[PDB]
Amino acid sequence: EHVAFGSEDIENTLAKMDDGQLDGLAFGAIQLDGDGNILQYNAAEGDITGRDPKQVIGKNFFKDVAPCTDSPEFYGKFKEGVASGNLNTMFEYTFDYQETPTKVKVHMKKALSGDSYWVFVKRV
Ligand SMILES: *C(=O)/C=C/c1ccc(O)cc1
Repeated sequence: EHVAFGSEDIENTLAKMDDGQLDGLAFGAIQLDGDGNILQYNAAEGDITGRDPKQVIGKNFFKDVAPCTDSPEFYGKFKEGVASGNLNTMFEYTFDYQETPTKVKVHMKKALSGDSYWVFVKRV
């Protein structure tokens, strides 16, 4: 899939993408509900993090999969952007739960329709 990380219209291009098309992206992509439960999780993300994309869908990202993100700097921004019903934040972060510490760039952005949220990830 020909989509760049950070692109201005990313929520339109990825809108309603199926799991197979999401696996074609150059960067990691996760879709969460407003509680943080994982709806979609692509192959590029699994290659970065080690998680198995099939097994994590349905788990809670903040409570279960990614406790290192349960902090004001990641989860706090997520829950505030959900609450305003609007979210568009980009920041670097380190993933270090049961893995070699890996620094990434994270982009969280509200998905176009409904009440869903994207978490995009690439290495830095
Ligand atoms: C910290 O616990 C980070 C964990 C993590 C980040 C991103 C993922 O896709 C999976 C786990």
